[PDB]
Parts: sequence; structure tokens; C-alpha cells
Amino acid sequence: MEKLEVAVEHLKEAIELIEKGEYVKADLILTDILRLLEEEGVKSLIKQAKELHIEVFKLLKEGEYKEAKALVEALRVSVELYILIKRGVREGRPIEEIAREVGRKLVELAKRLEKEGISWEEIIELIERILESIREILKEEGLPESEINRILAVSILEVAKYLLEKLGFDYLVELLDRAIEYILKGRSELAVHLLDDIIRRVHEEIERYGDDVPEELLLLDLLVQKARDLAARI
Amino acid sequence: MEKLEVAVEHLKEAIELIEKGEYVKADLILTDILRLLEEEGVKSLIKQAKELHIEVFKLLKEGEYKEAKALVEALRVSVELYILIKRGVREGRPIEEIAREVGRKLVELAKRLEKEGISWEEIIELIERILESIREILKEEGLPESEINRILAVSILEVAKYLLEKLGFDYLVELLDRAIEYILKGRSELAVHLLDDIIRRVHEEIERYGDDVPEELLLLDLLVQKARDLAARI
Amino acid sequence: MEKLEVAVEHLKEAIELIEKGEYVKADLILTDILRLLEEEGVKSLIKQAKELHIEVFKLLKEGEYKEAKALVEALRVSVELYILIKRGVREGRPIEEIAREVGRKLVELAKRLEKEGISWEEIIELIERILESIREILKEEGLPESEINRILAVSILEVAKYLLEKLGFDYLVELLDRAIEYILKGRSELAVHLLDDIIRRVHEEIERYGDDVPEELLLLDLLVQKARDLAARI
Amino acid sequence: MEKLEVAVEHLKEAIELIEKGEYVKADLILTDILRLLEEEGVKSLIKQAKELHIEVFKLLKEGEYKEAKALVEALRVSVELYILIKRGVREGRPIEEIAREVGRKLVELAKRLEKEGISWEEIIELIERILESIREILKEEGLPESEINRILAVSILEVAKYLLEKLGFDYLVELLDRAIEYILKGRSELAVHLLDDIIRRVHEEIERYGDDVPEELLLLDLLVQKARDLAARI
Ligand SMILES: [Zn+2]
Ligand SMILES: [Zn+2]
Ligand SMILES: [Zn+2]
Ligand SMILES: [Zn+2]
Ligand SMILES: [Zn+2]
Ligand SMILES: [Zn+2]
Ligand SMILES: [Zn+2]
Ligand SMILES: [Zn+2]
Repeated sequence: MEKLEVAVEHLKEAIELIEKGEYVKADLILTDILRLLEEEGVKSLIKQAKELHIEVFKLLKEGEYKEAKALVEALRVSVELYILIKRGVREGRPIEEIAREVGRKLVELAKRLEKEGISWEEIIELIERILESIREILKEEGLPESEINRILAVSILEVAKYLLEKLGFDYLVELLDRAIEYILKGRSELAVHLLDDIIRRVHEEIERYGDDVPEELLLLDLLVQKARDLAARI
Repeated sequence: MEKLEVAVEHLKEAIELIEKGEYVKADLILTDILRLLEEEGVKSLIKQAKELHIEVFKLLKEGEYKEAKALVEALRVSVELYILIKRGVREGRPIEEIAREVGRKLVELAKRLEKEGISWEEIIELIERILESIREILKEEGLPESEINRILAVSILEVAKYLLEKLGFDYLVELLDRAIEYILKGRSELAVHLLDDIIRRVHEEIERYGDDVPEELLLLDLLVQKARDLAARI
Repeated sequence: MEKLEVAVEHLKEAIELIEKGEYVKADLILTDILRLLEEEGVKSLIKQAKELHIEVFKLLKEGEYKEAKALVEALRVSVELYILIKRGVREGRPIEEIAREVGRKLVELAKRLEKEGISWEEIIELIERILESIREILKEEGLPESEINRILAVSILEVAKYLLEKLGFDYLVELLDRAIEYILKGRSELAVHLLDDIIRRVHEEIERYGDDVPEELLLLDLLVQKARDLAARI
Repeated sequence: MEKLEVAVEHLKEAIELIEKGEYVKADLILTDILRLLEEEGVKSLIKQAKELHIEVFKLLKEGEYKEAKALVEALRVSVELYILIKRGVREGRPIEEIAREVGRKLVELAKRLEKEGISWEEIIELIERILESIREILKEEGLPESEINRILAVSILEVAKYLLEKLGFDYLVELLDRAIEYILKGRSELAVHLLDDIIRRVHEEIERYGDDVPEELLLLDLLVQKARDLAARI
């Protein structure tokens, strides 16, 4: 799969070019990356690359350098995640470590985007787009719905855990590791009950905050709720 | 149809790059524009873009910057005209205002090329190539032959009117507006008779000039004759 | 076939760009050349161009400028050779002069690569890849196996003759021209016997050298042996 | 096609022999040329060669050396034109340059015959016979009627242009280049209108001359009229 590694290197080159200030070369590199991905033949990556070309051209016209860099980084993370999923499935790796790797990659991307200056709503939306791409890729590999839902729930819960650590709620963090371990080991109903208790605690914290609720708490609430829904659907 | 607007912006970027002096980037941009147009799926635009790539590469090798700029501007005008035709047909706009817009765009392109330094024979040939592209595009939209011929005749007559204004024959200009109005309102036979009288007057002027006939008069003669043929075919 | 001449000019531009130091523009030019060749529709050239893009990107990442330049020059020579083969076959040119032209082009490429600093093993491998491409192209034109083998044997023998001239064995050179003339005139069995005698003389020279045999002598041995095999298969 | 080059060399030898004074050897050479052309297998050339043998024998009996030389030169030009047409069609050359070459060859033949002392009526008749041979040859190559008519019209117009230059009508010459360019570029109706205006101007010149009209003007009138008919039939 060296074509996809070449695509990843190109994407890094495109990020560096946008940083330098050459936007024509960045647009041409995006076209080259689209050609490479179409040569490989992954549909989700292909549509993401085409929309990336169009939207990055528009943003570079307007002057939104950070948004274009974020979109390129999101596509890069998506391609690397597809590579790692294929390597894990071929090598017969356990679903557990694949899910942990996906969560780690998503958290690293979120930390990068937070360092750049992108707001957390945009970060969450980019992460969910990547998660939908991951869902399609996993469904392509013939995996059943249970493991797909498990991986997605674990990744969402890892992002939520990073948010909780930022907020400073250590006990909820510990309960989150417990729930993640239960999801990974296959014990679904216990994890769902744990997630219900976590949701109640989060709502109590939000109600305590009152009118000055930080946006991270609301995003964490939404993330934990959708992770609980996925764990129920397992 | 934002893909075609992105293509138009690219074409503007290509013109600016040719002006600056970066010919490799211009060639690569032309390839990108061809990819965009093929993604959209308009056959005439696609063949025009491929021949544009080849011929602009050759001309930039030779050093004919103005000819390459003229070809890129012609493709840009053709793409914008296709966009406007699609918007007019979808919105149910009257054929009259569509024809007036097409004529205005062609006259603006001719004025631009005249300012650049391209001779009037090349300008006329480029305009007729654009007109053939317009004819194909209009036939694609399911329009009948009568309105297509009306639009084409009006555009040709607007170019001829600009030529007459340059020459300084005001009365022939006024007769030309009368004929254009008659064509636009649907009165075809009156317009054909008016065009016959205009052709006779133009031939009288040419015969008066003798051996020192400017080329604009001969080009105007040819344009009015072909417009009269189209009006007859309406 | 002006598309292939445009591709050749592009390849020259790519070599010049690699020499200057712009590797992004070189990568983009390689993508453009691949698009041109795919537009023309020659399968061997297409696969060679794709692998060239990938490998040149990798080498320019590593810093092997000379290897990338050699690969681009090999693709350029292959495209020019295809052009000349098509022109010769269409014009009904004799197989003799086509074979002489192919040999001259291969020798010029080898001299160029030797001047650059590429070792003779790499030069020979590149030449054999070009020869396999030539074999496929000739088989496409509907030529029978005898003339294809004759052309390939003549080209290999011309490369071997250049190697012998470098070594300084004039008599073996003269015998090689005699064998090449016999192959070109159609006399195959006499050429095979001459090649057997040449092979015996080369082995005698190698045995005389002992442990200090230059690599050119061994490469010449292999080349003459494969040329004799092709001449037998005629 | 080296047989036809041998035939051309023979025809040159025959012209030289007629110039020297050996008429028996010239008759025998004409028989040899007929045998060569029949070996090649071009019907028009074959019938032309047989009638050439008969008529040159008769003329050399009578003493009309110049007429026999003119007939041999006409056959030579016809054979060379067939060679060039075949080379152009095989090589995929554009119709434009083929037409220009045919016109140049016809003008050179006309200049040669004028230098010899043959009258312009005979020159025109020989040229039209060659043109009919060209029409048959082009129809043999599978070309459609439009390009055949275009080539024939361009050649006739080039002969007419030479006549106009001899007469000394520069403005009509310039209009003729304009019409030739329009025919070559494919714009037929504009060329027909231009030819109509040229015909009117030529008739005005003839009427101005009165009773002392040179024959070149009448031949030019006929040539331009037939070229206009061919351009209309395009
Ligand atoms: Zn672009
Ligand atoms: Zn509980
Ligand atoms: Zn290019
Ligand atoms: Zn009237
Ligand atoms: Zn690339
Ligand atoms: Zn022997
Ligand atoms: Zn005889
Ligand atoms: Zn006129």
C-alpha cells in the first residue's frame, strides 16, 4: 500500500506549502493527491479529496489558512487511519488494540487542531466526519456491526476523556476508563449502565454550573450520549 | 455549479501567471482546469480545454504570450457564457435578455483582446469558435433551432455594431439596432429585409472606399452577411 | 502524434527542474506527463510513467537526484523510441535502418548516463527495461517475431560494441560489426556461428584477465550471450 | 514507393533526351516509364503515360519539341504530386499544408512552362488535367468531398494569384490570400462571399479594359469562377 504512504507524504507537503505561502502549488498538490487516491480506489477518501480541493481553494481565496490546514490534516488522519485499519485486519490484530490506536490518533489530531487555534465545535465536527469515514471503511472490510460500534464508541469515549481531563473532573475520567475497558472486553450491558451513571453525573455537573457552563462540558455531554447509544446498539 | 466558478477562478489565475512569467505553473493550472471541466462533464468545454493545454504549451515555448493569453481568455468567456446560459434557461428567463447578455459578453471580450494587441481577424475567429460552442451548448439544453439562430444572430450583430461604431458610421449603427430589436421581438422577415438594405449600404461604402478599404469594413460585411443568413434560417 | 512530442518536451522540462532544485514542480510535471501518455493510450508507457512518478518522489525524498534523473531520461528515450518506431513502420522504412536508429539511441543514452555518474549495472538494467518496452511496442505493431528479434539483437550488439570500444578490443569490435551486418542482411546462421566464435574469444580474454576482471567485460559477455540467443531464436 | 521515384528520374532523363535530340531513346524511355507505372498500379497515371507515349511520338514526328516536353513535364508533376499526397495522407499531415504544397508545385510548373514558351491557354489546360488526376487520386485515398474540394480550390486560387501578380493587381492579390486563408481554416461561407466580391472587382477591371483585354485577365476570371464553385460545393 505504498501509494497511500506517498499520498500521506504529499499531504504533509501540502500542509507545509500552505504554511509557507504557495497556494497555487498547494492546489496542484491537492489535485495530485486526488489522482493518487483515485488510483488506489477508496470511495470515501476520493470524495473527501475532491471536496477538500474545492473547499481549500475557496478558503485560500478568502484567506482562511487555518481552516484549510485543518481540512488537509483531517484528510491526512483519515488516510493514515485507513492504512492502520487495513494492516490490523490483515494481520488478524485484535479489535481492542485497533480501537485503542484509532482513539489515540483522534486525540492527537484534536490536540493538534486545538494548538492551531480551531474551536472545539469545528474539531468535533471534523472528528465525526472522520468517524463516519471509518464506519464506511470498516463496513467495507466485512466486519460485523458489533465490533464496528465497539471501535466507534471507544474512539468517541477517548475524545470525551480528553475533554474531561481538560475540564478537570478526575473521577469521571476514571469511570470513563472503566467503561472503556468494559466495552473493549465485550461486556456491553455493564458498560451501558456505567455510561448511564456517567451521564447522570455529567448532567448534575452542568446543572451545578448554571449559566456559565463551558462549551467543553456540553460537547462532552453530547459525545458521551452518542457513545452510550452506540454501546447499546452493539 | 460551483465547480465551474472554481474553473473560472483558476482561468483568471492562469492568465495572471502567464502575465507574471511562470509558464510551468500555468501549464499545470491548465491541466487542473481540464480535470475540473471533465469532472463537470461538458464535452465542448473539455475538448477546448485539452486543445488549450497543447496549444498554450507550444505558444509559451515559442514565446507568443499574447496568443496564449487570448486563448485562455476565450476559454474563460466560453465557460462563463455556459454558466449564464444554464442560469437563464433554468430560471425561465426570456430569450431576449439571454441574447443581449451573450452579445455584451462577446463585445467585452473583443474590446479586451483589441486592447491587448490581437488583430481583428484573430478576434473574429476566436469569437466564431465561441459561437459554435454556444450553438452546441444551446442545442444540448433542448432549445429549438429558431431561438438558437436568434441568439446567434443577435450576438453577431452586436459585434458588427461595435465594429461599425469604431468605423464611424452612425446611421448604419441605428439601422442595426432596429434590426436587432426586430429579431429579438420575433419579427424575422422585416429583419431580413432590413439586413438586406444594410448589406447594400455596406457594399456601397466599400465601393466608395476603393483600394484603401480598412479590414474592419470587410469583417463587418462578412458578419452582417452571416447574421442575415442566420435570420433567414430562423 | 504531437501529444508525444509535447510529452517529450515536458520530460526535458522535468529533467531541467530536477537539476534546478524544484522537486514539487517536478512531481507535478510527472503527473502531467502521465496524464498526457494516458490520453495517447500506450500501455507500457503508462505503467512506466506511473512507476516513474512513485519512484522519483521516493528518490527525491531520499536525495538520489542522479537516480531520478536517470529514470526520467529512460522514460524520455522510451517515448522517443516509440515515436521513431511508429514513424518507421508507417513510412514503410526497412527494418535495417530502424534497428540502427534504435541502437544509436540506446548508445547515446548509455553515454549520457555514464557521463552523469550512474554505474554500468544500472545502465544495463535500464537498457533492458527499455528493450522489453520496445519488444512490446513492436509486437503491438503486428511485426512478426523474426524482425523483432533482429532489431533487439542489433541494439544489444551495439551496446556491447560500445563496451568493447571502451575496453579497447578492436578485433572483437570488427567481428561485431561483421555479425551485426550479417544479422541485418538476414543471414542468421552465419551470424550465430560468428557470435559463437566471439563468445569463445571473450571467454578467453576473461580467463586471461584472471582475478582482476573489469565489470565491463562481464557485462559484455552477458550482452553477447543474450544477443546470440535472440539471433538463434530469429 | 521507390518505383515512383525511379519513374520520376526516368521522366527527367526523357526531358533531357528530348532536349539533346535523341527521339528514339525518348520513345523507348516513355515505354519504360509506362511499364514502371503499370507495375506500381495507379490507373490515372497509367492512362496518362500511354497517351503521353502516343502523343509524344506524334509530336516528335511533326517537330513540336516544346509541346512534347510540356506533356512529359506535366506527367512528371502529376507523379510527384501523387507521391506527396500519399506521404501526406500516411503521415497524417493536415489538409492545409498538403493544399499549400500542391499549389506551390502547380505554380512552379506554370512558371517553367511560361519560361519554355508555351501559351497560357495550354498551361491552363494542362493544369486542369493535372487537377482532375489529383481529384481521382484523392478520392482513391478515401478522403471526403469537402477536403478534396478545399485542396482543389486552393490550388486553383494559387494559380490565379500568380496570374494576378503578373497582371499587377496587388489589392486583388491580398483579397485572394484572405480568401485562401478562409478556405484553409474551414470558413467556407465567408470565403464564398469574398470570392463573389473578388469576381465583381475582376469583372469591373475587365469592363474598364474594354477591347484590349489581355488573355490573362480572362483566364483569371474563369479560374476564380471555378474556384468559387468548388468552394460553394465544399
Ligand atoms: Zn485546483
Ligand atoms: Zn448504577
Ligand atoms: Zn502540461
Ligand atoms: Zn428596403
Ligand atoms: Zn506527486
Ligand atoms: Zn568458426
Ligand atoms: Zn514507341
Ligand atoms: Zn461583400
